[PDB]
Parts: sequence; C-alpha cells; structure tokens
Amino acid sequence: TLNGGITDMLTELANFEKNVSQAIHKYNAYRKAASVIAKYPHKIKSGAEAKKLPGVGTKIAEKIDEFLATGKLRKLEKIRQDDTSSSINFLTRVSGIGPSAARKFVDEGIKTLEDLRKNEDKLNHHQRIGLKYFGDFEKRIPREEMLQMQDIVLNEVKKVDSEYIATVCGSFRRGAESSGDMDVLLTHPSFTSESTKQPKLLHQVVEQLQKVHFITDTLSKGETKFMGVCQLPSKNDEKEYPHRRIDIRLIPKDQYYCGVLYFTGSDIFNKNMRAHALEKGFTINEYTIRPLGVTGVAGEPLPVDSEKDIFDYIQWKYREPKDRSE
DNA sequence: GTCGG
DNA sequence: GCTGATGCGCG
DNA sequence: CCGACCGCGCATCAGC
Ligand SMILES: [Mn+2]
Ligand SMILES: [Mn+2]
Ligand SMILES: [Mn+2]
Ligand SMILES: [Mn+2]
Ligand SMILES: [Mn+2]
Ligand SMILES: [Mn+2]
Ligand SMILES: [Mn+2]
Ligand SMILES: [Mn+2]
Ligand code: NA
Ligand code: NA
Repeated sequence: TLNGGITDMLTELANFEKNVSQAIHKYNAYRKAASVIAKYPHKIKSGAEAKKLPGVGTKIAEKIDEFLATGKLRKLEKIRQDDTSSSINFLTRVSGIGPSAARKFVDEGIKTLEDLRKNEDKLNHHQRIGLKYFGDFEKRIPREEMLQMQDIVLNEVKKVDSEYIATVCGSFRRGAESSGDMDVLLTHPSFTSESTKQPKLLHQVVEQLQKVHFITDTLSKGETKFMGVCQLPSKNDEKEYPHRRIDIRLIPKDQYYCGVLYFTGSDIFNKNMRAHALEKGFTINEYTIRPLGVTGVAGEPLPVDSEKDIFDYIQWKYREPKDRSE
C-alpha cells in the first residue's frame, strides 16, 4: 500500500466511467494505470514520475499532481456530490444492477435501497436476490470459512460421482487471506472437448449442493456455468453465517489447464496475459490457446498439459497463483 | 485515457 | 410466442 | 494524431 492514495482515486475514477459514463475503455484504462502503479516499488512523488509507467498518460499524471498537491481531487468531489452520479454509483453495488439499469432507476426516482424495496416488482430475479443479500455480498470471506466451504463442496461433489474434480479458484487459489466469493472449477472425464450430449453434470452437482442446503439461491444456470448463493451450515442456530456468492464452472477435462488459469485470475492478470498472448501470435480463452494466423483467423488449439505450458507458449516466465493478483 | 503505429 | 440485441456478469 | 482496447456464459425484453 505504498501508493494507495493514488490507486484508490484511480479505482474510484474507473468505477465512475464504468457505472455512470458507460465508458468501459476508460474504466479499463484507469484500472490498468492503477494496477501498474500498485506494482511500482517507489513512493510516487509527482505525476512526472508516474507518467514514466506504461498506462499512465498526461491526464492521469495531471490528476496525480493535483492529488499530491491538495490531498483531494476536484473531479471526484464533483462526482461524489452529484445527485445522479452518486445514486447511479450506489445502485450498481446491487448484484444484477449494472450501469444501464442503475441509470434507468435513477431516472425514475428509484435511488436508495429503500426505494428498491418499494419497487421490488420492477427487479428481475437476479436483482431481487442482490437486494435480498445486499450487505452479506459486501462482506469478505475469511480464508477459514473458505476452507470449510471448500471441504463441503468437494465432499458433496464426489458424493455424486467419484470421477468429479472440483478446484476452488479465484482469489482463494492465489492465497488471499480473504475472498470476495467462491469460484469452483468443475470437471469430469465424460465431458471433454469432443464429448457429446451430457450437460446433466453441473445440474447434479448443483442439485446435490441444494439438497444439503448449502446452495440457497440461483442467479443464473446453464450447462457449463452456475451463479448463485451459498451459506455455511449454522452452528446449532447461533448467529448464522453471511450468505455468499458462489460460481461453479464446468470445463471439459482435456481443457482443465486453460480453465483453471482463467478462473484463478486475477481479472487484470487475465487481461494482461491475453493481450500479451495476442502480441506473440496467440489467443487465450478459458478453453484453448490458439495460434494467430497471418490474417486474423485463429488456428487449432495447441496441446496443453499444465498452467506453465501456456506461459511458455507466449514466452512468459511461469508465475505462481500467489503472484497473479495483478 | 492511453500508446503504439 | 420467439429471438437476438443488449445487459450483467466471471476471472 | 488515431483508433483498438481479453474473451466468454446466461437472462431479459423490445420489437415483432
Ligand atoms: Mn426514497
Ligand atoms: Mn471470486
Ligand atoms: Mn466469482
Ligand atoms: Mn429442503
Ligand atoms: Mn471480480
Ligand atoms: Mn508485453
Ligand atoms: Mn436467445
Ligand atoms: Mn481519440
Ligand atoms: Na506512461
Ligand atoms: Na452490480
């Protein structure tokens, strides 16, 4: 946290451009500036010193100069006290409310958690669940709870079938002492790249996890990705655990290493790696790494036996999950 | 907003 | 009733 | 200067 003042303001500026300005590339530009400054090993003494980093241009060095001069930023003061901007920003904290719905609510005068209760009937299933667990979803998960969460899913999973393999990923796999949610990568030998039919795989795992009252709600469900809510079992009914976001992702077994690389993250690392893959003639997704043709068409998937195999393809020295929190 | 082309 | 553009989301 | 800026899964609903 050597430059947290600067990275905090860049993050709040990125969030402003996503939620209010609906400018995803200005959101991404600020996050990239913030991620690069988080990585810089000297305390930033001026915007000129920051402009030397890839991702920090004139306008950000200007905001850093103002921020170090005054301890504040005028642009952010305006945004915090703008009724629309701050109300839109607030609503996007509800899961299911993104920048479009937020702006439309505020245009209808719906602009506080109470207002969303009065108009519960204007929310889709996802939003209504995000309002229901609004506070719980902002609570972090101690790694101690994560470990009990991991033990419950792994046990239930192969109480459905021996051959399942469940890998908890996301920030937990990177050794985070606390996590935003639970991200679970799922595989099975009967579902590979050339597999057919099936897809009753995610459902039986989800259904089993519901049958033991671990999953409590569903945000979305498909044959490869599940998004929902879970909860650690209440200790003899004594101040229940917060409800938690869980994501389960079912990847073909022969594609496990691309899948685990993607789901381990972090998101900015994934974006940095895939960009770097692009320069060296590759395209990385959660299934394959494919070579880039002369034109722009992607080639056939390359053989992958390890997370490191992908790093070498793109001439990146392997970085362990702990070192992936970009 | 940024920076490579 | 249908669907594909749009929205929201995952790392 | 100018435009590209990772990659993809699922749900909703305007316009038929
Ligand atoms: Mn009100
Ligand atoms: Mn997560
Ligand atoms: Mn997640
Ligand atoms: Mn029951
Ligand atoms: Mn995330
Ligand atoms: Mn590079
Ligand atoms: Mn459709
Ligand atoms: Mn421009
Ligand atoms: Na720079
Ligand atoms: Na949201």
